[PDB]
Amino acid sequence: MGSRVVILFTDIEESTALNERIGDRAWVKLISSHDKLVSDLVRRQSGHVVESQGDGFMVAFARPEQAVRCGIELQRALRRIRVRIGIHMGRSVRRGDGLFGRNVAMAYRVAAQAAGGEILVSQPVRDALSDGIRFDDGREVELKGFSGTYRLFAVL
Amino acid sequence: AMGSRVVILFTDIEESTALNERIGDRAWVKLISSHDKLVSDLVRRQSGHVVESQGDGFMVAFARPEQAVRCGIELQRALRRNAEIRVRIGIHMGRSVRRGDGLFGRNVAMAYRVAAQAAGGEILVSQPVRDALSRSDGIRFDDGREVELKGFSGTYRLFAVL
Ligand SMILES: Nc1nc2c(ncn2[C@@H]2O[C@H](COP(=O)(O)OP(=O)(O)OP(=O)(O)O)[C@@H](O)[C@H]2O)c(=O)[nH]1
Ligand SMILES: Nc1nc2c(ncn2[C@@H]2O[C@H](COP(=O)(O)OP(=O)(O)OP(=O)(O)O)[C@@H](O)[C@H]2O)c(=O)[nH]1
Ligand SMILES: [Ca+2]
Ligand SMILES: [Ca+2]
Repeated sequence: MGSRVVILFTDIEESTALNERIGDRAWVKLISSHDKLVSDLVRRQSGHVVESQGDGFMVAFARPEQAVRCGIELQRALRRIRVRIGIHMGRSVRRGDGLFGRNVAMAYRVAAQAAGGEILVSQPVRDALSDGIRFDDGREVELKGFSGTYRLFAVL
Repeated sequence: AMGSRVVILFTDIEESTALNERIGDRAWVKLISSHDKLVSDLVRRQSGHVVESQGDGFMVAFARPEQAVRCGIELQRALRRNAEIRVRIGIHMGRSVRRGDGLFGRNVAMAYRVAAQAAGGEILVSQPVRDALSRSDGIRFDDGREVELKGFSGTYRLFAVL
């Protein structure tokens, strides 16, 4: 239920191991920096950071091309830690300043399937972008909490 | 040293995604709204603070470990009376850093992993929490079990509240 929204999750790979290695002082510095970078890039594509998960973010966009372009630019900027990015779209409930519903959970699982450095999108996102964006042929996976399988597409 | 000492409690609903898929978004939103208010109310009764939400769970801060455990116990009692959702609870203490409306640092991450280890319906606490509550006349623990926690080297003994 709810309004249609594109949901993007970012997540740092193995952030606990990282925190343990470099220590809390360096980690807070790092994540503050990362937060500012992500916020900047999200805003450039007219997105809004909805919520923090500590070593990652939940971001809302009106259009799928905005989300994917944001993901592309974030990976580019990081190459200048490894981050996984997943993107899904569908109706979700935007209540208080949070997002809820099965399509939020699905975006979350799509991000969880992504490798560090990868941008993964669900089939609805892929099908909506058939403007400067190329995809692989997809991979079929089971997603925790959902029945059956889903084809997820990596951005090239 | 960086950070203020705090007791961190995480709650998490077991298999919330599958639950959401069963009951639908409308009923889910109503359910988690009710859950949010239940947790918030019980937390404030033990002088705690809900720091942040993880959708189907919360990060909560307490000054004292007795407060966190009493809260956990009361929450499980409330959830039993209500019953269907099962909530896992994990508690750890140490210094952590506040940034915005969230807590950061290895001891937050540790609390998170202690919670992840807990079964639905269970309260697990780390060894420092158990040790801090040795003298308590009301709080009782089991003998503990050794685990390894993602992101951390070595092993850690975790204790269930009885
Ligand atoms: N501030 C804040 N931190 C959170 C929240 N939810 C989770 N965390 C933190 O997120 C971290 C755990 O993230 P994970 O991604 O599971 O851990 P990881 O070590 O990165 O492992 P992988 O991503 O699986 O490689 C812990 O530090 C948690 O304390 C939140 O809502 N707010
Ligand atoms: N609103 C909100 N939701 C979050 C946040 N972090 C994670 N989530 C949600 O948390 C849910 C996934 O939680 P999990 O505990 O991994 O899923 P689960 O199905 O309960 O699985 P188990 O706990 O392993 O049994 C998804 O619905 C995510 O969208 C957050 O910061 N804010
Ligand atoms: Ca991570
Ligand atoms: Ca859960």
